Amino acid sequence: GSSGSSGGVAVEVRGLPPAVPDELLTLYFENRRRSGGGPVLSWQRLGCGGVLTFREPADAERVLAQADHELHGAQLSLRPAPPRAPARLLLQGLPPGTSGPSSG
Repeated sequence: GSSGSSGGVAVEVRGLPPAVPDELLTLYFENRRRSGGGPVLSWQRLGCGGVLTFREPADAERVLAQADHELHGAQLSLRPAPPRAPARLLLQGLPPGTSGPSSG
């Protein structure tokens, strides 16, 4: 069960050289010809990689689909990032939700 705001679509990027600017990193992913995704919401460059966010979920997958990724002479290892969203609450319990077939 979900309710409220929650993280969007993020993909964990691994094996990315610094010699390559984020600009390209996105340009590539954004390129439907090179990859086949769409617009990127945001990008978070980390040490040897960084977590990337794909505007669309399917699009994000459209890229992951490819186990191969090249950007400025280099092998980028894309993977499905883990879950994570902002929320600091603790509501003990859950809402209802039942169902059943019908008869005549």
